[PDB]
Amino acid sequence: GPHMTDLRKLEALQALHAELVAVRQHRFEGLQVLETLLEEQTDAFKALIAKPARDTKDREALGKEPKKLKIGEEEYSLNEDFVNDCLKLADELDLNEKESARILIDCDAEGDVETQSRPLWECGVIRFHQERKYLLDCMRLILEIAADEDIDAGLQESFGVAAEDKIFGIPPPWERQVKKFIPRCMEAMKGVRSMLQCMADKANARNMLQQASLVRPLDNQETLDFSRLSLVEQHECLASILHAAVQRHHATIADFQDFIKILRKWDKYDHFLIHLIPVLAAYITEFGSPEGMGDLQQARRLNDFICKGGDEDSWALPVLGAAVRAWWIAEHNGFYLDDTVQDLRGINLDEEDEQRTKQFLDALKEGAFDFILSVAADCKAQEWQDPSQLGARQWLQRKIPSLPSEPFPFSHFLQHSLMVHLEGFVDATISNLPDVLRKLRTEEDEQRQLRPNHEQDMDLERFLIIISYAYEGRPDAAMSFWEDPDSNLAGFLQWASRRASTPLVSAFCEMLRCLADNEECATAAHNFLLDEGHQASGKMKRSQSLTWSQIFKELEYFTTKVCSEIEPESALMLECYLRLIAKLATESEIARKRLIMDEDFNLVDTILKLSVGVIPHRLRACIFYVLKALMIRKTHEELDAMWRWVEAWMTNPFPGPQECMEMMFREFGTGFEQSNAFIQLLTTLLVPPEGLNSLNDSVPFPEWLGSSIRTLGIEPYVDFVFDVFANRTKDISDPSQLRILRLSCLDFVMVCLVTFNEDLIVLGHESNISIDDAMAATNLATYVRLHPFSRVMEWLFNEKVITSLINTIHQDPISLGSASPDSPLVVSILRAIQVMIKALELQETYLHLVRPEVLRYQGEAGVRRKPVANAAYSAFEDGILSHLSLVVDLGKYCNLGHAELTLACLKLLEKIST
Repeated sequence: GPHMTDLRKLEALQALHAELVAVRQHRFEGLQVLETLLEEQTDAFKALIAKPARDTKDREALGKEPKKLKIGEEEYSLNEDFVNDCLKLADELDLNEKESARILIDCDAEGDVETQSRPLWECGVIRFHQERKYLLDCMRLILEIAADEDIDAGLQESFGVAAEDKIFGIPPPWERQVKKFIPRCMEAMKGVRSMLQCMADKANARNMLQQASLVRPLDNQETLDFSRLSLVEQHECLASILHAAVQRHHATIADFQDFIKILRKWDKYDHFLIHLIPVLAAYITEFGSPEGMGDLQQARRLNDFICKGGDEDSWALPVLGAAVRAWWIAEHNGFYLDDTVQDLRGINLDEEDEQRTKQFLDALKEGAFDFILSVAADCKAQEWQDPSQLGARQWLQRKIPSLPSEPFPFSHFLQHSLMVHLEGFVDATISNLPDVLRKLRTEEDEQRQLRPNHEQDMDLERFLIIISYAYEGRPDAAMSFWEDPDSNLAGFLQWASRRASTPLVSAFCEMLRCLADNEECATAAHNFLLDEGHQASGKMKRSQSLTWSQIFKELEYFTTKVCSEIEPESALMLECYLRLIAKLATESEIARKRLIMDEDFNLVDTILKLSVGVIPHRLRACIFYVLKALMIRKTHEELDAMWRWVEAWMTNPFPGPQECMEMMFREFGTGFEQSNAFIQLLTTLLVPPEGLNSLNDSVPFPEWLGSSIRTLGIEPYVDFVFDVFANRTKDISDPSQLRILRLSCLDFVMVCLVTFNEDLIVLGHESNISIDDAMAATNLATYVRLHPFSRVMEWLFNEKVITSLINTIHQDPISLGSASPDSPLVVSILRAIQVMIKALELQETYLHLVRPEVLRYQGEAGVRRKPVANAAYSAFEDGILSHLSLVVDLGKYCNLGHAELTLACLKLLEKIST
């Protein structure tokens, strides 16, 4: 890449980082400049963010002779103001006065005071932390490159030795008082933790006075927030590096013991702790697993150090210790599976598998699986919710305290690493402790049979949920269930599907849904739920309880009950069933067709019945999302069939059918969850089978739709979406849901506009319609009538609808810039703007061609579709440009750094401006 010759420490580290990213993204154009920067940071690399201690000699010097500063080779001149910033920086960071001065000179020189507009001493803080973070992330990248199997073996290995040498301080194979790496790494992480704490304490005290007196943010609050986030990211990088050191066999038993001792003293469930969980897993896999070291005289000695010798106050977080014991036992019991690979003579398999099973089951009662599940849930926790899975994996009890509410999202490399180890743990217990799982099941069944009103243990359920996270979004890994029916994991799947309690069935369907993230996996799950070649004479499938048959019999029953309250467990189960149906349908064409064209299941017809009855909104939402799932891909026959289905129940839900339709629309638009889902459904039903952005001379639904009782076309449906967007959104309190719902509405609109083939209509006017044999002038003329384009345009000329577009676009620019480009906030604004652009691009074809044809038609018909357009607006500009906020916001947003958004603001501004 392009760089200057004499880069200062930070800029140098940033350069190296950029080169490392390149190599990591398979760009080897700058390997030569990468190496030059590597050797340039050798010292810093071995120093591992070591922080020079504050000193009296330099303090006494700085103030007494505040004139000429000499650092290393060069000379600078101090002004009484600069010298004060050094003392301020040295205090804030408890840093060497000289090192502080150096940092401030790099700040002044590079002039990041103006680049970040902050006091000089604050810039020092930021630079100090930037250097640390980049240094550590460079190491993480080097290790990550050393493990990249998709690059030249030579590079992969040379980066390996580089990592061994520069990071872990292990000389290369061709050569050779020091403190071993891991001990240094642990001290480094310790420093970071304490610096965050010390920083938090000081900040708390100062904020307390701030909020009490001035009730406004601290002057350096931005720098504070940044320093916290960094420190946490630093620890995360160190935790990743440590994890690498362990796997690379650089750890000693002592290191393993010192680590466990550190976990034993750990007295807070926080982000730092979760960073160490992968490290723990590696340590367990190294010193106790079958795959790791195999000195059992030691692997068992450690067992007594981990489990036995249990003092009552040995763990500050007893629940953590439980998780540690469980994890260890799961991996350590793998030694005793076979003899072809291991020597098991002298071992009391009987008494031990007894005592092991006991102390493991005890761990579960102590909260082992509540801790592990909570760690997985928090690590994979997303920032915004997918409305189609609200409640999923959220119904099991949790005694583990929430993570401190912080803006500390876990890096992908940490999340992935953790999931990989959970996969191992899941595999270990399933294959090493099947006995324990059978007992859990019997224990829980026995519980809800004899103590229906008492707290039921849910550790078996938790286990399935843990599995769901481990394999979530990883089909390659998930195939280990669908590959070999004789395998352990595949067996566990079949064992779980046996007759189960409602909670365990829900937990199972939750699991399956996360084991179907592609065509192959989804198809496998689909075939699994079938009675495959098994109408009779069942080997696997006779004992199997959970099947499509049971699912559709359970659904079919609940429909007769509700149409003549549902119990929480029942509701949950039905919701898990539906979410599962939806998942497979969208991921598997085989599954989709079967589900939609099966007379035994009668899926569509039955779930539509269910929606008519009085059911919880979240359950009806699940129904709508299934209907959408069956339409994600589609043909014309299926599509027409679906529209026929929907119309049937909208009008005849078992007095006037159109009055019944009013009834159903008013209900479906009630509340976020179900209104959002229904609008999502209608949107999908309008996306042609040929795909969005297609050009065909046909409306995407049965032309004769509504022919029986109403105005032909889907105007009642379009009117519904706009009534939500325009009026019903007023009832949504939660901002993020308001945004999601608005986005849904706007996507519906966008689809109505995009699928309108204007090029086809314009060509018609001049030629086909008036000056030639016109068989098809009618054909297109009818198209112009039925396509939602007319009605959608008519709505876009409505006062309220325009106001809502403005309201959607008008948002707090500060929180807008902080938002993610994919967040509903940004995207909902973008989509609103994009609707305005599209409207402007099509309003001519609408005003001089479509509108008059539609107004003409009804003249003789009779129906005067209740007016929605505002006669005051002769053009779309007359409406939107009456809101001065609009053009102002467009200008503002260009400066918020959201490329796609800005790009849209410009497109619209050009159409508006003079």
